Amino acid sequence: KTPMRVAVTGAAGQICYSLLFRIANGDMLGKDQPVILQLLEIPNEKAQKALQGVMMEIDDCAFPLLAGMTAHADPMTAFKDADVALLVGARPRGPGMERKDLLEANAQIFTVQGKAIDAVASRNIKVLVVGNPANTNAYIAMKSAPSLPAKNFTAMLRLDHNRALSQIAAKTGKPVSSIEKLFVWGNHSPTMYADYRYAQIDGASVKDMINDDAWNRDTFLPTVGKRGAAIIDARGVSSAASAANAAIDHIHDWVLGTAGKWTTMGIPSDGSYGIPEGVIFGFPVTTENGEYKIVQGLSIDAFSQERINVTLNELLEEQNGVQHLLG
Amino acid sequence: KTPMRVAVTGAAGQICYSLLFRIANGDMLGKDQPVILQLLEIPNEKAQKALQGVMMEIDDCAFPLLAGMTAHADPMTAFKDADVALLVGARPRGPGMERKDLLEANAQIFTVQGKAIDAVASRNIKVLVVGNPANTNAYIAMKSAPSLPAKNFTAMLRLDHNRALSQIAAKTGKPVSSIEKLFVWGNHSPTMYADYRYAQIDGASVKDMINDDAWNRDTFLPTVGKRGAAIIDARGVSSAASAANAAIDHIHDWVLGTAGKWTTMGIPSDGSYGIPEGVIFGFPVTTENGEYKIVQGLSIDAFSQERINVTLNELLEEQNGVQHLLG
Ligand SMILES: NC(=O)c1ccc[n+]([C@@H]2O[C@H](COP(=O)([O-])OP(=O)(O)OC[C@H]3O[C@@H](n4cnc5c(N)ncnc54)[C@H](O)[C@@H]3O)[C@@H](O)[C@H]2O)c1
Ligand SMILES: NC(=O)c1ccc[n+]([C@@H]2O[C@H](COP(=O)([O-])OP(=O)(O)OC[C@H]3O[C@@H](n4cnc5c(N)ncnc54)[C@H](O)[C@@H]3O)[C@@H](O)[C@H]2O)c1
Ligand SMILES: O=C([O-])CC(=O)C(=O)O
Ligand SMILES: O=C([O-])CC(=O)C(=O)O
Repeated sequence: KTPMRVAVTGAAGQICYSLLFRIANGDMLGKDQPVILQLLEIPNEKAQKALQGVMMEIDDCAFPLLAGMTAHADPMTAFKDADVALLVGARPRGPGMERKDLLEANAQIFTVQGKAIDAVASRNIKVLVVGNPANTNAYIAMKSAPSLPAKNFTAMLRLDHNRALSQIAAKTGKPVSSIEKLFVWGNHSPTMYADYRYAQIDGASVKDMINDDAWNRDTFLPTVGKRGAAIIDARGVSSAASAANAAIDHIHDWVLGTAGKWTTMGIPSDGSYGIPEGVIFGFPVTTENGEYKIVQGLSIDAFSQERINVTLNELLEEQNGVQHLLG
Repeated sequence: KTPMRVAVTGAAGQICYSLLFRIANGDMLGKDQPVILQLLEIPNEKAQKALQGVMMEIDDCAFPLLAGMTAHADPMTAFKDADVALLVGARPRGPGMERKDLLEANAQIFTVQGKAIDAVASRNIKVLVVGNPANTNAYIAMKSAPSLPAKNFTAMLRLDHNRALSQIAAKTGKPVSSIEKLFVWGNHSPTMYADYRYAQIDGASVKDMINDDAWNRDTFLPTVGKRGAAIIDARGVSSAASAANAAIDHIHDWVLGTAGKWTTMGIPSDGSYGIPEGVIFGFPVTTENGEYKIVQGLSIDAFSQERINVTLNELLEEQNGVQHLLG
């Protein structure tokens, strides 16, 4: 059938090296769906060269679903008629880079990329921001694309979700495949809040199996929250492969549906749970018909609104600092 | 169903970083087949640490097919009850390493690993050697495992096959998915011989479409033959991702079958095409019922036996140098 055009940023980087071959393999949009990859890297020769080699490798796999693949240096061309956009490329916080130097640098990447998507991408393109700071970058891009619907601008909280999903199965000794209703609120940061209060394994309450809140506050939350750094402790390098799986999961679920299951998505707030509007935020959502839907009525206890507080604040902080680039 | 136990070597390395997540995802043995990964790395702390991080990442993907995963430092334990073994780890030819220093180093890895598979693996384990020199390493291992059937010891020629598969679709402008009957003879080296004389696209003769033998001898063969190095020219690093796909393809096809299609496998010679017995060699094969079968009757013209000559000789050379380790 009609192949979709998938534009992916930072194509020559680590996440993409794991991400690109599974997209081409059909992991992200189904096995009966051909794809046209439109890759974007910075215009530097060493980046583009590397981007050339990666393309040579993708071909060397003989993927029957790959109906096309082009390399770009301009977002304006890489975003042309894109149905989906994975914004993985972002400016790393180098030596001397204060939090403010990061937000300012990345803001300028995302207003530009956001205006290009706004201009040439599909009128209902699904955007997903992986490059950090994910949530604030998805917001910038979203604000920079007034012709596109805000809800199409999401941020990946699915890595934190799959990591909380991993910790629980480990603790419960239960298959990770059977964990129902787990989710994550807020920012994709250690400040995130993995909420296990509603999760169930075989209908049984996960919270009640563990039957230990000290584990929750002291072990589950900090482990998930700092898992990324633990990967760097072991591997010496970031978590490319798992982040790339999360993005596959995010788009796959968003597009193909969760059939009732709850999942996590950094989406623009509609004011639910008291979260200010237009704030890209981790929310438990169910997907269907190509769209998400926030899970409502969840009881937010003292411990939770407190954690939801710290994560929203950090986000509000980041929004404040990138406002001046959104003139 | 009954999960198979997949032992994979060099787990903390590059090929594996791309390989492991697709095995767990079910790309290699089917989506209804759970797997138990049994990972092996050298006993060094930095290797094992890295191997720990990779395992943390595999969990962070919440793969429903992954019924288990353990890290090892001993082949004797990593090979326990293994149904399939991907021998990806091998000693790199470092500075000052003459061809002889390589074969001697790698020989000593494969006799040891070959005796351990021989001892604790399944009585009909499928072995596949990715670590270079692939063919000669698969031979060493095979010879070191007299209790197991020789035919179970293969070497990956599927990367050269998928690269020849890529070059042809590129030249013909035809989908790589439609190229029938292409194959590769000999050693996994630039000395390999991609044979397009029998390939067909929609029943049509590929050779006759190109209608240019100078392209064959001067462009197709050298490009495929030196594609690996071209990847290092562009990327700055080896071809991890595509090699990892090839291994998925090799095992997948070997196990699930090619349904009539021809593919390439470095297998122990039975004397077909005049190739000496027990010589791991690229041969066009069709798979079924869990086993391969050499394509017979292919006409071997002057140009071909000549190329088949250079590749067998190189292999015979490598065999000669590793004999003294096979006491
Ligand atoms: N979302 C998550 O859960 C999560 C998890 C881990 C890491 N990360 C983030 O993912 C991003 C990428 O990390 P990586 O390890 O893959 O990085 P990497 O350095 O290997 O790749 C980043 C790539 O993006 C490119 N790039 C830079 N500016 C670009 C631009 N203006 N336009 C197009 N491409 C651009 C770079 O040249 C680079 O190759 C980072 O911001 C990283 O911190 C996010
Ligand atoms: N078969 C092919 O078509 C093909 C293609 C490209 C590269 N290669 C080869 O693949 C092999 C691996 O390459 P890579 O880029 O993934 O390498 P890498 O260096 O990233 O990984 C090799 C890993 O194997 C481990 N190892 C070493 N000795 C081992 C042993 N004795 N037991 C268990 N593990 C051991 C190392 O610690 C290392 O982490 C190399 O020999 C390479 O040249 C083969
Ligand atoms: O996911 C990562 O690599 C980093 C991250 O957000 C964490 O540990 O909070
Ligand atoms: O596959 C590789 O990376 C190297 C190789 O065999 C080649 O170019 O011959």
